[PDB]
Amino acid sequence: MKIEAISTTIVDVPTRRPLQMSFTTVHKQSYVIVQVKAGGLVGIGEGGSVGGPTWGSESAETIKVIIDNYLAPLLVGKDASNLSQARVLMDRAVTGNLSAKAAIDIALHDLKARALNLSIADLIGGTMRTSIPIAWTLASGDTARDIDSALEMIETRRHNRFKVKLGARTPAQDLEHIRSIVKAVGDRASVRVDVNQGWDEQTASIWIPRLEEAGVELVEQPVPRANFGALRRLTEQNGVAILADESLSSLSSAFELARDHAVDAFSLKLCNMGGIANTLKVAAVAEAAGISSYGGTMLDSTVGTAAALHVYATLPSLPYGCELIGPWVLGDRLTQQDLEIKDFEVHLPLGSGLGVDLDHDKVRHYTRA
Amino acid sequence: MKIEAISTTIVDVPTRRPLQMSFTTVHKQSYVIVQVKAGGLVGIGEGGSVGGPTWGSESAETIKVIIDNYLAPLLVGKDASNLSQARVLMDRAVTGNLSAKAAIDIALHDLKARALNLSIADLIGGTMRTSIPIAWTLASGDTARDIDSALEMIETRRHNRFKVKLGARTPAQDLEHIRSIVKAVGDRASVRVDVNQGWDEQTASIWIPRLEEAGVELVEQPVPRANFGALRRLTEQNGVAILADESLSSLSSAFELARDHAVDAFSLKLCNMGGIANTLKVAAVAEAAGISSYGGTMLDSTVGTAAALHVYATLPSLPYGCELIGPWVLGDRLTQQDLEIKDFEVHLPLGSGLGVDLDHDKVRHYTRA
Amino acid sequence: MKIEAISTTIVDVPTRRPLQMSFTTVHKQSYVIVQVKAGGLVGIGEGGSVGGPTWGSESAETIKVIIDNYLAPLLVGKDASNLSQARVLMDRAVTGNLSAKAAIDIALHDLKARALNLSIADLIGGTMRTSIPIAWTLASGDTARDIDSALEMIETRRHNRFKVKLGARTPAQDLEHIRSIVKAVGDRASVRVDVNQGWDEQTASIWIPRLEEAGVELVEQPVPRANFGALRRLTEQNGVAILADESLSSLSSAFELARDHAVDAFSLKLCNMGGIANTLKVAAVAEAAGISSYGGTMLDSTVGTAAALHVYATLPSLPYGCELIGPWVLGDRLTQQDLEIKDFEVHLPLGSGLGVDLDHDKVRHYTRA
Amino acid sequence: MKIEAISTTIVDVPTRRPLQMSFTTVHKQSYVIVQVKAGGLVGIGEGGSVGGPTWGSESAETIKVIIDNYLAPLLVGKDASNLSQARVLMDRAVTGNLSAKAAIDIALHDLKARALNLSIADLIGGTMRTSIPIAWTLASGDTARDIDSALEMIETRRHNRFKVKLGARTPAQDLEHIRSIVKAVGDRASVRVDVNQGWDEQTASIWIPRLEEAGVELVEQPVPRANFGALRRLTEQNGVAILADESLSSLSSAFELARDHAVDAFSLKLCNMGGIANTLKVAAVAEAAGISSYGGTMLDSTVGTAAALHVYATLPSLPYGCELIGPWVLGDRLTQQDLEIKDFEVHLPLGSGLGVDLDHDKVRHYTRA
Ligand SMILES: [Mn+2]
Ligand SMILES: [Mn+2]
Ligand SMILES: [Mn+2]
Ligand SMILES: [Mn+2]
Ligand SMILES: [Mn+2]
Ligand SMILES: [Mn+2]
Ligand SMILES: [Mn+2]
Ligand SMILES: [Mn+2]
Repeated sequence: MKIEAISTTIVDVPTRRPLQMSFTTVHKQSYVIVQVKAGGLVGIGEGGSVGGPTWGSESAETIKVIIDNYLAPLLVGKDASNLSQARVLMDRAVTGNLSAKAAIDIALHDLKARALNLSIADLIGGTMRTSIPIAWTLASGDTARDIDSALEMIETRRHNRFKVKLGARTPAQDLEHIRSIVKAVGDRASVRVDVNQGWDEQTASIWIPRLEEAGVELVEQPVPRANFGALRRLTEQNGVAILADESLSSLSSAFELARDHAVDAFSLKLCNMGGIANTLKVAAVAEAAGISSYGGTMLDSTVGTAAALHVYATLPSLPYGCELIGPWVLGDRLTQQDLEIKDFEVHLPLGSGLGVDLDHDKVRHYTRA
Repeated sequence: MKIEAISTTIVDVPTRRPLQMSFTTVHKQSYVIVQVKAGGLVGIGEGGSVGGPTWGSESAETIKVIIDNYLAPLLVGKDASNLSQARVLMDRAVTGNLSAKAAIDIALHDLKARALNLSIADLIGGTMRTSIPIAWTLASGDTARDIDSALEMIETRRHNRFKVKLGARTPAQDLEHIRSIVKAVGDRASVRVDVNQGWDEQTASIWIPRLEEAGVELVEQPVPRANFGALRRLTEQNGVAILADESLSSLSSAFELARDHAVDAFSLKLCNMGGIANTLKVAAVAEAAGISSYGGTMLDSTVGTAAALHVYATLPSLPYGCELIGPWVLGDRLTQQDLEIKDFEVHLPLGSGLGVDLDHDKVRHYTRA
Repeated sequence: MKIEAISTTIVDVPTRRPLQMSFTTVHKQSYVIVQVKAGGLVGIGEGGSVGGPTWGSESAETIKVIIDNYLAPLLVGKDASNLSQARVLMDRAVTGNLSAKAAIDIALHDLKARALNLSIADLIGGTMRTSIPIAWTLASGDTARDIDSALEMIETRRHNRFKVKLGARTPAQDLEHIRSIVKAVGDRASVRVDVNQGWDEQTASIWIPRLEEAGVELVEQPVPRANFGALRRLTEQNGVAILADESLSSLSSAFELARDHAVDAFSLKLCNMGGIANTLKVAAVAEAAGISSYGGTMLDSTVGTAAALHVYATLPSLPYGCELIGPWVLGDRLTQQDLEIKDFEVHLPLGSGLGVDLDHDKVRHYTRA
Repeated sequence: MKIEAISTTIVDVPTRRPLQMSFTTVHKQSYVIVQVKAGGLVGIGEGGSVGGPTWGSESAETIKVIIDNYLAPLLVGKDASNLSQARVLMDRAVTGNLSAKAAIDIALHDLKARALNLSIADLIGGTMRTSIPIAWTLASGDTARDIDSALEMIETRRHNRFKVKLGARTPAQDLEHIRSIVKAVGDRASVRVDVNQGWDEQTASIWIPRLEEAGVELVEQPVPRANFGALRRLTEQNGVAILADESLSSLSSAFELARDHAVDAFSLKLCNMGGIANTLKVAAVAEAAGISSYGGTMLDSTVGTAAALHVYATLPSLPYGCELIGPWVLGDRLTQQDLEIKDFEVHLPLGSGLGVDLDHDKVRHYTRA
């Protein structure tokens, strides 16, 4: 059906815990909820970012303006079902702004899938799994608190995979923090870390081996995003798997990292990659090059999380599971239904499209003036 | 719907012209027509090969046995709509035999698309084009005859892109043959060549430059398929684009050729790559690496040709068009409808699924005893 | 003498123990027994594969059809003694299908050698050894059972070299399994492993060092066959020798692996390499590049095993011996005589040709209808 | 049969034309005729070298002493038919001295083949050809004389492939010399050159392109034998094929040149490579790496030439033919029969073994005191 209109709504949703960034602690996450109307039906999407233009160069503000002034005008009047043309049109009209493009792409997939009475995962080709082991990020900043948090998640059978943020304290302090957590969880959980580009090469070369010795199973983005050479050397010299996050963006960057096996795994993220088809292309490059696919997140609401789940549910292998905990870090929901986490895994919501619908009262409430 | 059964039928269809191979001239092409039955509906597919185990290691005989004894048994009872699982199940149960897997994959896509009332191209994401410039292969073995053939195709507006098979005669003879054709067609047509692995590196290094000087626009598989190093060196040293054909098979081989830009283009072929999803993964690697996608053929009947057209219709760019002339090299059709070539391009057949249906009377007639 | 005819017979021989494959446990091995008749005399060969199209893309079914429809017709009428021409004719007429070609090549060598009253090993140039240390594969799936099996083989002086299949259980479980076996056999036996492409690069990079520390002397195909880069990196970073199995096929692949010492050893296998001359060419590349030759097997019957023994008996060095235990895994014999294993080594059967003859009553009995 | 004795005889045979070397013009070639006696039968071999320790480090004198004092003593008492053990025993007892080893290896092959009533080519596996296009070396030092010589060889249908020695005169003079020859022979002959290590890299980089432009089809050893880097760069930058001669010796050197395609072709020479099996291993490496095999010569007598012919007759491809003209450069024959050159090719002598026998009266006459 012809696209009638594309609306963008910036919603500010409070987070249950503060978000420490550079030199400003955020108390909420901002999203751009996208709604595509065609043939009376509606498809929804989400344009995300972490704490503003910090994780990436996009923000809820840039996303809305990019869609409103450039992307939306170009798509109105076009066949909503032609996902191929929609993707190419956006790429040829706007450079970068992958998150804004992803919000629209997700909405178009939701709309098309519903029209066919299929889940997005089914539209893509079918599910390989209906649930995915999910990792919980421990970053309270306190060792004792993190240990209690982890033991709690394990006992309630919600999470037995944890990601610890490192880089803020000293390397020595980070190692002790990790050793304490590993000792506490024993053989009941796996521990991964994310240095968030916090170490230079020599620091990472010294401490990654110690992290591995301490029991760490995965080290995410230890060095600055542009330092592909350091990543490759660290990956070649260490047994523990290295995960690329910020180093990934375009399909080209995926190929570049893959070329000489600069990392062992790619953190797939719908928003930073530009959408579903684009994320699947990156996953194809990883599969072709012998690199693992990881289900990454941008602390998305239920809309973005559902979108990511449908994509990851179709991949052949997810050796490290996913980290789609956004809906639980937020203090409220923007959708009518909630996602389910049971027996250490997050479950794919049933139904056509994303399997989740916008709670207009919630969206209305959190819409920023 | 649950897969009820998968039938395989070897059909031998006479070719309008002989097929010179090694030391045996074939007078027909053999296909394995696959039919998947689920929920009363049927999806059709084709397992192809060129002149038997010559172009590749598979033949209509190996394909039928592989499907009957290994692949079919594993899929019966499974959800026909789960293309993801079907693809993975086949890959984990059988090594290689990509053509046999492709026949089943095409049938499953046809079945699923029809059930949704979509063309396969629409199911994949939507068309970027509804017609594709098509190249005609000139290989009568006679210069005068080829020139008449080309002028005829140009005047009737059927083809203005021609592929000349080289390697049989001497390099000097091949060059004169090419020069005569180029002089004859003038600025009304483009000339490409396929050496079919016929030259060693030094021979190719000497004559490719001469072919380029003569006006050739694309040189396909000049050296043996396993010689990736020679391909890379020839590609680095020559301006004329080099196309990989036999060197491509698995997704891994695509990545290997892409890694150091061993060629400028990949000849996509559904059967030698294992299916639609697999071919799309190869196309994604090419896109990621800056390598062109070419619509290749295995002299397929209308079934296989339609399948390939639906896939290529969705790709962002086809700088050299395609060569899906199989239906016109065959002396008869296996489908009820015929494909249309008009104004130098082959057109995507309208309708759901492949957009073509098996003419059971034709299939019955050419079925081998 | 002129080749009068080439017959193919598919025989299904029960195995003493089940053969766990993907998701189907096989209870027998299928072979294609080839018989070449020329000048009244007969030469025999075997076309093998492991559990069907699993280890490789060929099966007893594809092998028979390839020989019957393509290879056999081309050789009938040709001089059976011209092994050079026979090998080239097959390679130029059929792509791949090395196992089918190997069956015929073995038969031609047997026929020619007998006609000269020489063993095949003598025809090749002469023996360097008349017996070869043989490794027994422990894969009962139970640690206690494997330990009893090994101690038994050691005490009876049949085997003091064991190969343990890994990859099914978790890496941690595999390591404990290995540690238990090593502790049990002490200094009375050597332990090797075959991961059967079961690990990705990071997993192999972590556990191979642990296997080496545990006492493992050889690690076979730890990663997927197409991942030459991972093999090379693992080989460069680990002291324990890495053996290529599935990564080897064509002479070209041997050169590719050898180029940058991607592995320390090549598993020579007559069937997957295309025959005796082809296997000797691969061994020559290994010798030239400083890579070890290993006597590999495809769980062959006495016919294929005898063929392999004659070839390996002529090589200058076999630092890890061989694994030609096929005849003992089978529940019956297809030949009149049995091979002898004594004092930890398998002995070359005396006599001309292969030194073994087909028991027609046995072949007749196991011939599949 | 047990080897009874191995005799060595240095024979000095006058050449029809002088042999200009460094600063001493030789008027004859010296060979070491080897005779192996076992079970009453005799096998003959030849240890060659060009103009003494010039082309290589061996001479008829070193060869005789090496065989008499080291190799012969070790083989007496051993089974003459075990070619595998004979080859390994020699390699483990003596370093280098490949020509001396080759003389014995040829004799053992001759002896074994005769005992089986087979030609050496048949023993190796069978012939691919019974005649080989042969190149004649033009090196009279005079352009007019060379032109007459070539026209004569063409008209008598003896040779239409010529090799011109370069490097003595200036590059400019060599080019004019080549241009004159090419103009004279027209399309009736091909011209190759051998610079005999006479140019440094820059000189070769400038003139090889000019030689190619002038019509040269093959450039042999343009730079010093140890300069593999220069060879590779010249090979990468020029279309005309580059042939390695002096750069080849051990199997290791063959692999080294092959690794990065340092040359397009290898000049196979039985004496400088250590024998038949060793030469076949080098040919296998070339085949594996995509490098051409050329039938090289050391200006051998009929014995060495026959040996080389039997080997080259079995190879799959000889794109540049051979240069086995030794018997015609010599002023007399050491064998009872003469080799035949007809219709531009040299023919494989019929009969078992080498197909040629020593004329004891001739050998006796030319034996040096
Ligand atoms: Mn690593
Ligand atoms: Mn991260
Ligand atoms: Mn180029
Ligand atoms: Mn082609
Ligand atoms: Mn190593
Ligand atoms: Mn193995
Ligand atoms: Mn070159
Ligand atoms: Mn030379």
